[PDB]
Amino acid sequence: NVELSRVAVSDTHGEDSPYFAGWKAYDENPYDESHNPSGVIQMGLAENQVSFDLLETYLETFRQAMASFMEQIRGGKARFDPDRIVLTAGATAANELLTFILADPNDALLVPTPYYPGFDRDLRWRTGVKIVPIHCDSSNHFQITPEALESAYQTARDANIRVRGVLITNPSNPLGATVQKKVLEDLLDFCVRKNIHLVSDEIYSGSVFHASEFTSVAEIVENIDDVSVKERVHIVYSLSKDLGLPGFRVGTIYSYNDNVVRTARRMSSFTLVSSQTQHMLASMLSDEEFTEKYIRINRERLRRRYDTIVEGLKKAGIECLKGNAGLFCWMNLGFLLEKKTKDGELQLWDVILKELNLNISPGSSCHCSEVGWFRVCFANMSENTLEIALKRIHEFMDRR
Amino acid sequence: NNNNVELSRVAVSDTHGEDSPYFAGWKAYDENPYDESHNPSGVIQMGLAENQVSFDLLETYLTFRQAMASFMEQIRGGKARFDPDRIVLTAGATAANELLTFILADPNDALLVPTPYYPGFDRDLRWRTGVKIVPIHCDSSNHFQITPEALESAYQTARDANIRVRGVLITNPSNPLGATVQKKVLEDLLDFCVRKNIHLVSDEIYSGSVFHASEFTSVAEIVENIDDVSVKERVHIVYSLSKDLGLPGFRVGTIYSYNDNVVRTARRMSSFTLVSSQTQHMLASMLSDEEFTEKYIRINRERLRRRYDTIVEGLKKAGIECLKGNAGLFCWMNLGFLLEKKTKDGELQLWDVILKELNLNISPGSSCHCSEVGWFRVCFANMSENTLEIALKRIHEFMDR
Ligand SMILES: Cc1ncc(COP(=O)(O)O)c(C/N=C(\C=C\OCCN)C(=O)O)c1O
Ligand SMILES: Cc1ncc(COP(=O)(O)O)c(C/N=C(\C=C\OCCN)C(=O)O)c1O
Repeated sequence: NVELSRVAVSDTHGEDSPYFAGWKAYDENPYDESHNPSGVIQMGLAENQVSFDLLETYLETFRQAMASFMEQIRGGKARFDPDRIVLTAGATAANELLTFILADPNDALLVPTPYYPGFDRDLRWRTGVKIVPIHCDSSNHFQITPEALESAYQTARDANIRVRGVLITNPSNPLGATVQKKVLEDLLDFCVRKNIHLVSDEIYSGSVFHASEFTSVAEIVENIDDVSVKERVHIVYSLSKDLGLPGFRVGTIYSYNDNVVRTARRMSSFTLVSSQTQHMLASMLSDEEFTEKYIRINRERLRRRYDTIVEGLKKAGIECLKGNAGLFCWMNLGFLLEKKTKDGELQLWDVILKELNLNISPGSSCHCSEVGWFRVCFANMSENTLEIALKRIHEFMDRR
Repeated sequence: NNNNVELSRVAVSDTHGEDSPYFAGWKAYDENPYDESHNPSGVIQMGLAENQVSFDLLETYLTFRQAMASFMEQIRGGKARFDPDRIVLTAGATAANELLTFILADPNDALLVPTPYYPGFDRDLRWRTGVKIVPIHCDSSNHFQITPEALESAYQTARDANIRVRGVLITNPSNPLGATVQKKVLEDLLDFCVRKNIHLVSDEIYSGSVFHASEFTSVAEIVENIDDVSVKERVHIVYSLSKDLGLPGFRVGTIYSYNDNVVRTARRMSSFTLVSSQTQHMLASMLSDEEFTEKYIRINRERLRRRYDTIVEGLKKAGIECLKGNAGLFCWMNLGFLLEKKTKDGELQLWDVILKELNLNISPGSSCHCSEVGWFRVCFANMSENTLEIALKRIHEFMDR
């Protein structure tokens, strides 16, 4: 019999986590308004369909379009030379691709907790790079401290792991929260001192609720004119989340480093975007009058939905983190828990899954330093399916 | 200052292959590309193996795994069954080949690959994966086909130098040779793989472009009859739409693997290189349609064949003998005894005269790792009727002087 590679038989792909085991129970009997109203409702998949009718109602080289549409998201606060854009088949493809370019097998990336539980696959699986978690907690809304960067750096060098860059998510999945200007430039400054790359995964940037509150790492870069420090940062964007077009698989790497783009271009061979979809999204994304209209209404709609989910959970006795972005909220069932530990979280999540019939991302899958938090998505469902889901959790709390 | 950021070994590695002749030709092509009206004296591209001879049929025409399975069945002529549940879509074949290599081999382990091969394997297989290639050596003494003795030879090479070997990756039909592999050598190679306990990977990307349906033998043909699960799970097939359909920008390649354990790892690993669902949706009905895919593949086979005929007949009455080919989008022509120095440097110097003086891009055999000096791949399917007769008349009147 034939063996396969270490990588092949490695269980770093992550299909044993809670995250997936939820998706499996969802399919066992998915919710349906007419035909299965007691069925399980999906709130663990961070997808955006609240603004889809606008694209749908629309449709009755391409780098330039992608550059505009990025400019429009950031509000002329960035310039984006279409010649540095490198198309890759989704962000998951961009993040991995960068990691090959930015780190050796066994070297590391610092990643603030909580993070996208899917990084455990993307960054690690084929690349051989490790993650060292930068530890963050609810004492400051889970934001990156200059001391917790140093702490997590020392962790790596304590164990002979070279560190090669830090990969934040801006705005943060799962926190649903922008990072403040002041912490970005603080982090960039950390990167020149340690001589590493800053990777910004700006995938939720059209889904930040108020345009003024979002600070892209592009904002902190084309003003500071040292080529040495410019070439550390790189931006990873995709259409998957803002446009809600995740199956079209268009992500990009915009990198402020001449040497990356041309390696990233050659490396894109392995993960190209279908030219047919490039062609057919070109005019739309290029069209200022539309992208302006779209992003304004998307911001609002996502915001207005966030409001109803936290108000719902408020008058049922659940306080969420003060969020201003993303397609989800980061709700606290800390002091609403049995055992106050990791096993207690996984046991509570199994009651939510089996009894509420409700899929929710548990904080332990996100590597949260703190026990008892949960990501609940809201943008992959109707108005009505949310009020059902809220009424399900409202009347679960009644039984206390 | 002096506080500059390094990149990875892989990043600064020159295994991406943009120093070869292959690319340096593409760069001189752009300097002034050929154009019938605008500028004919311009350089003609015969180094890019692309198919546009049968495109007007798709143009005049216009889950999804089921379509891809049918279309593959139609290419092989019901000689394969293809469970759509084993198909794993990847963004092109270059993405499939790499993806498999991660699944089939560790960093520093090897793959045996018969020479000559797609010079782009030097990137695909090696670059991110850390695997090496050991060439299986083939020569014109038997039309560059794989011998059981040259497999053993190239295996020993690896084990001589402590390189574990993990599978062999043939191209069927062969790029650049333009030539099918015979049934007898495939099953001979499959037998080699059970004895050494390795995988056989078949890159069947040119399979709709083999000229006569009866002459092509897929590794799928040699497998669903032999019913040992042990030996079945060694082979894997890599196909794409890029070359037969001539739809290379839509980036749809697939891995069909006869190994339960691969498909589910290959599926999870496809995350990194997915096919746009929009193109999947819009190619679905077409590829599913038997009446059309039958008609298409018959005419494509013929058209590619009829073009091959004119290119070798052209080169014949100008004194160039090509290899007897029956497939692909190219021919493997011999300028061995039509050369100055008879060595690698002599080939690269001859190719620079063809590029600068003929104004003609042609893949030199040295880029393809050919064991033998002086051969060249010349593509023909990425150009009109007329641009070929110009290119032929250019080489005809070079031989005159
Ligand atoms: C920060 C971040 N980066 C990248 C991606 C990948 O998206 P791409 O452009 O490659 O489609 C996601 C999607 N994360 C959500 C997952 C979506 O579906 C994939 C399922 N694992 C989630 O639930 O957090 C994300 O949240
Ligand atoms: C054996 C083999 N494998 C893989 C590929 C990659 O094709 P994909 O399915 O990824 O589109 C090619 C095409 N090789 C040609 C390259 C074509 O370039 C495409 C330009 N976009 C060549 O010149 O040899 C090939 O001959």
